[PDB]
Amino acid sequence: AISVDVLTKYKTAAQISEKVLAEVSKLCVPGAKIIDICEQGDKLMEEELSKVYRDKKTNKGFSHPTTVSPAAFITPYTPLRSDEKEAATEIQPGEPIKIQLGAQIDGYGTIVCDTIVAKNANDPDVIEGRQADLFLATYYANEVLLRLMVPPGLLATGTDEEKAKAAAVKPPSQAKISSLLEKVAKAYDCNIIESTTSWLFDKNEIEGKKKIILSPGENIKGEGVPEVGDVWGVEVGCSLGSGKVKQFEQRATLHRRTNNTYALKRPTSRKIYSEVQKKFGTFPFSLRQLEDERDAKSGVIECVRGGVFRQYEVTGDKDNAPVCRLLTTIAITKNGITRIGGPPAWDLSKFKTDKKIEDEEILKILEQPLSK
Repeated sequence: AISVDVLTKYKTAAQISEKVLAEVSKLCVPGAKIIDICEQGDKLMEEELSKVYRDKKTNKGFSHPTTVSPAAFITPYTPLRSDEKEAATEIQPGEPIKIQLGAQIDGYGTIVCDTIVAKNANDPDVIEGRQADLFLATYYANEVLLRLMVPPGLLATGTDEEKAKAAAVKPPSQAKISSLLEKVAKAYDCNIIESTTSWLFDKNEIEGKKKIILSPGENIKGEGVPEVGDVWGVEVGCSLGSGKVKQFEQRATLHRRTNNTYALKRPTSRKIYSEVQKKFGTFPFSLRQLEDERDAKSGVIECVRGGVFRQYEVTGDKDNAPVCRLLTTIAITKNGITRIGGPPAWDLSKFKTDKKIEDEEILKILEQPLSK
């Protein structure tokens, strides 16, 4: 069981992340410059952070930089101010924008990601066409995934014999999880984004010792099963295209410190390394967050080459089609699955399409509860 102390720190992080997410989503209007939004989000996060756990030397910070990703972007986007062309990128109207960010208290982080439609306050709320399909695929993929993560039998009802039959059912393989989510996307003629990964979280860790990898494809596979006591960053992504991923040309700015001990030779490497250890610890950060972009670009090179920073390469839809993503931080307890921190529920009434999930296996899963 997760202690009150730990659960409460995750929860403090979630409330901060959800509040910053809401403030950042309001800034995502057509014409807004992405770099301004990320900077403002990061600023908000720090303000919110300074308003809690003030007493004592309680560590705290970002679990994830504010990122704002256009239509076909998969890697969370957070560009440099000194990259003139990138830093002038503006929100395009009607595009699906991924906003992913998060906070961190005493090494317990919550990461959240919502996808919204870029628009002005007095634009219509309705989403239609294949864009409605893209969103609904992602929504239902998420609802299905979350239910596939409830440990077998935890919430089974009925006779003792039914309850025992449920608890003795093996946790679904990751291949089975994948094919079901693919089925969900297909009902909307969308595809799951290859290798979309959910990670176990732990103290100072957002890429823990268990992970679920959706539609792995080839020489890749996830390992580990969700258990009562776990906290997970649960992610789903869909594409109006094939759901294939490809490297784009924007500068990689998203990184995180690893636990590798490689000795850095270059002084700007060590300098940036120490700056990051102190501010972010082992949590993801954007190069734009560092004190000096020129130092950032110089030192990051050896840090990545040496394996002490992990670099998250810039990727986007291989077909250059729009993508949709959700990321929820959950807790698994006695009572099932609780969403500690995530995106605000979507009003399904706003989505307009003829498409519908018809597969019986999937509709049945959707009837299963997430918790008691």
